[PDB]
Amino acid sequence: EAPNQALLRILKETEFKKIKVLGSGAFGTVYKGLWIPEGEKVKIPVAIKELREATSPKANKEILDEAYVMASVDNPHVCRLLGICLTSTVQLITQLMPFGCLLDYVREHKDNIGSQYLLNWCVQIAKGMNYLEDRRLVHRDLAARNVLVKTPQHVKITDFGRAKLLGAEEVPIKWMALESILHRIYTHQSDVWSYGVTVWELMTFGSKPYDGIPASEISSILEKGERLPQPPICTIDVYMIMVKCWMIDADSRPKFRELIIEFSKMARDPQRYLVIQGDERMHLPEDMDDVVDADEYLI
Ligand SMILES: *CCC(=O)Nc1ccc(CN(C(=O)Nc2c(Cl)c(OC)cc(OC)c2Cl)c2cc(Nc3ccc(N4CCN(C)CC4)cc3)ncn2)cc1
Repeated sequence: EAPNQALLRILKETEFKKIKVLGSGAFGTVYKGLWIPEGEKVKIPVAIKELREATSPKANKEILDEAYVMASVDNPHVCRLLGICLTSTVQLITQLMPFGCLLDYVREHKDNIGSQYLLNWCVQIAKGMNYLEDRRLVHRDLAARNVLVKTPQHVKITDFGRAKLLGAEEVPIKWMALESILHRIYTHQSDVWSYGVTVWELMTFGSKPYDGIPASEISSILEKGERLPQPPICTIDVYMIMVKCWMIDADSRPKFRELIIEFSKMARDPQRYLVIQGDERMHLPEDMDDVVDADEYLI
């Protein structure tokens, strides 16, 4: 019933300079790059995604209707759209997240990740999801891979390719609630499950969930009542929370609002809840003169 008032911005190819490739695909390629508004006299670090010059007519809509979604969100913990460019290929411009994949990050720095950092991440992702909740929105594919590191302190949620309005009608599996796997049913509560799994990924420094098992069986497994194991670093209090997420009755599952709160609690005495060897001996980090961050651009 509410009207989507989101502004969608068109940019000119001359306002942005592609610098280097971050990802490549049959679908297209994504560039680390910069964008300079014509008036603005500010440089903004962007990720530019450009569909391959050959364009699939079905394919093109595919990305627009993603940009439609991104455009509709404004949040600290949600990767916002900067704009799009109607070049012969259509180019999509979002905010650059320099450290990239959270999944990768924790794999690359498993030795260096503070207990506090993880708890911080957990919250932040909960703040993210509780926002998508508020905006009546269901991510439908939450995973460690789909969270992006702007800076170690800050992460933002991403890849709402599958996002749908709650109750709307129209496969990781491992991250997907049981309700979903049998019934293709999705809810915020369904997302809470995939949140649980996400936390597990982090608390195991980026380990594969259910490693070994073909995704086929999982459905049965969960009926039996089995879930993932408690990670080594995890106190029962943290694990206990993850488990709550994995209940079959989704009304028993916690609310992203609650999770924010509970991890926020634990955020304050990190070492009370995560045991990491040498916790307090760990720390994580051409002409960038006029450069500014997107989060700092709000016309
Ligand atoms: C670990 C899995 C992974 O790398 N996922 C992943 C990698 C790279 C990108 C590129 N980015 C991106 O696609 N953003 C983006 C865009 Cl452009 C659109 O347009 C539709 C939509 C959505 O959401 C659907 C998203 Cl997320 C991207 C990346 C970054 N930062 C970034 C920096 C570096 C790296 N990187 C990869 C790993 N090597 C080792 C180091 C460099 C990755 C990402 N910021 C903004 N967009 C997307 C997803």
